[PDB]
Amino acid sequence: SGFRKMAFPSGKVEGCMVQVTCGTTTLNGLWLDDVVYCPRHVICTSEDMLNPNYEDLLIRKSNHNFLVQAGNVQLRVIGHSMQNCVLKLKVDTANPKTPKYKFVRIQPGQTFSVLACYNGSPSGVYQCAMRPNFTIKGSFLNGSCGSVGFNIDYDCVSFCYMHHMELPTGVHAGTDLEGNFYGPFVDRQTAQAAGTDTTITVNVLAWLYAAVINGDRWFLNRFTTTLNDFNLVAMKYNYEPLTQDHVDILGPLSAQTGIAVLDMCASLKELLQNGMNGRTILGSALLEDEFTPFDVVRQCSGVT
Amino acid sequence: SGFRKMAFPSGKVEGCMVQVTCGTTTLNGLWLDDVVYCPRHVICTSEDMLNPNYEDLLIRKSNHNFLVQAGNVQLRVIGHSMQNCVLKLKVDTANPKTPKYKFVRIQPGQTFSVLACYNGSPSGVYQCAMRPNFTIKGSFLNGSCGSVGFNIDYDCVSFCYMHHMELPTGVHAGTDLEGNFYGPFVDRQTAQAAGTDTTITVNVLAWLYAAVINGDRWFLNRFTTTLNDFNLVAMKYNYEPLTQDHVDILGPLSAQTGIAVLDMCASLKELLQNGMNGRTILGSALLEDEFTPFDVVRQCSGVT
Ligand SMILES: *CC(=O)Nc1cccc(C(=O)N2CCSCC2)c1
Ligand SMILES: *CC(=O)Nc1cccc(C(=O)N2CCSCC2)c1
Repeated sequence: SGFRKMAFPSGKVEGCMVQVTCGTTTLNGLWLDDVVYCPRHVICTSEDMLNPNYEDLLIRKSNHNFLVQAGNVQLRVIGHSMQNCVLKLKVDTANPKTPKYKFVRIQPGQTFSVLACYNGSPSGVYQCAMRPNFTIKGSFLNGSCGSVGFNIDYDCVSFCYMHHMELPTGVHAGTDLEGNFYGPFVDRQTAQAAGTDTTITVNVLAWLYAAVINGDRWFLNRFTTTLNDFNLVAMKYNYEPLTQDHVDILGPLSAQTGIAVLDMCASLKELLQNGMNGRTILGSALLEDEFTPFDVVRQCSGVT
Repeated sequence: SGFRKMAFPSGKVEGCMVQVTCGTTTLNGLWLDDVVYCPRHVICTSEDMLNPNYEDLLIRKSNHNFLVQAGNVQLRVIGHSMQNCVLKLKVDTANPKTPKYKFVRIQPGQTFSVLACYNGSPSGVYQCAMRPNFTIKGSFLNGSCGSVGFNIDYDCVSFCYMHHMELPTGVHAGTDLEGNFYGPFVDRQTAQAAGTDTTITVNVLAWLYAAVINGDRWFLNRFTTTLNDFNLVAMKYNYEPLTQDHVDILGPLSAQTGIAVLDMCASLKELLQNGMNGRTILGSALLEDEFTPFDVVRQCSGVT
């Protein structure tokens, strides 16, 4: 029993983190096989970042200008290229700790673990969600970019995020490992405002199911609703619209608890309309939305 | 910027987890040097757990009755002993992945990372605190006991917790790695009620400092208080008494923010008396108490 905001064990990713230095800029890189992936803004001075021309800046850079250090050992860079907003540094040594891995581009509402790193050294691990506005709410100080987000399926690490920037509102933007930003953000020190940070409804419902499984039941009510009725209330409260696809995804939790998805929607509707009245659910005073239905099943069933 | 409930990177501990089987009971063990540590209730049937005599049960057990499996390779058990509520299984092979480590007995209010494991396989990592009632609020299913809690100082893992039991209220009890339970709990399936789960005041204040550092400032007020005045309010709200030792520990955060500890106490007092009025602090609707002052400095300064 109990339900925690749980990250994947980070060891497989720890074994991939390196330091990348270009001139006076140092950040983190991801070493998989004989390639090191890092944000392309490693080539920028803070001055460059106001309006960088990355292709032009890269012309001034040779293989020997990219210093890659794995622990306290230097890797030899034998090639470099820019793919979207990442650099790929070819090194002469395959990472001996390379796990089975994939690159995945996640959808908003999907959760992942971040291994926060500084100078290629792991500092901490925490669980994030891709927000509906394609930001994440992370914990990233100076030196953290190139820190990665990932999911693990048994022995395969799916990398989904590399950290690039902090918006002036202190929320975070980054890329997949093909170097494509999530959302409309660019690797430039300019005006970039996030859109509405809406609540991930399907995740809230998953977490209400988790609450019921773990004995938090006070919010279960006598009501049901319809997708369209629920969605009117969702709209009012800046919750994402619930689709039949979301209902289908919650089916296993519905089955386990015997609470129809639309009944849990009606419970959520009343919580939105009535508030918590100073009560808590799984130790939270707000409705948690950074657990996916898959997360709730995993943690409630004990997958490794 | 940003502030997250962050665990230590778990790789060093992942390399220590093994499966221990005695008859039909399987749980987790910690392999350091040539010793495997595990809960002594590995020798019990669920029936035994009603009123176990561990010394008597252990007489029926030989080295060859303890099956220890590290990945898919079996370790040879050449010795076993009971120390308090843990078994120490001597194996013929030193764990080649043994990190620098210590065993520490933590005090209530101290935080640590848990690597939740099943059959010696890591499932997840999360951050906990030793509650003032010597419970932890974990996420532990059947098969999770022998999962460990730890802090990391650079390259040294300090192990502070091994999971043993779930109280009927779904909170968790366990031992240090010398096998001594935190608090009054025993490894028996009997009536064990937890005491008052009081709020760790010094940790709340640390987290208010973290909030100010990260731009959440709405709760800063025009007031100050005294330790004795604050403590009257703390008592009313089931908060731990604040001592001058706690004030001294918050000095660096006081210095960084320029907010006197007693001024932040006065802010906390008003939050206790007035509530949040539907506002949030660092994405929480309640006052978070599972960050230590050391945690806030670490995460706000980016230690690896
Ligand atoms: C991605 C990231 O962290 N960018 C960055 C921005 C400014 C400065 C640096 C940098 O090189 N350092 C090393 C010295 S201490 C500050 C971080 C990186
Ligand atoms: C420490 C712990 O998890 N204890 C425990 C209690 C009951 C049963 C087991 C056990 O052996 N298994 C393996 C089969 S599936 C249930 C967990 C362990």
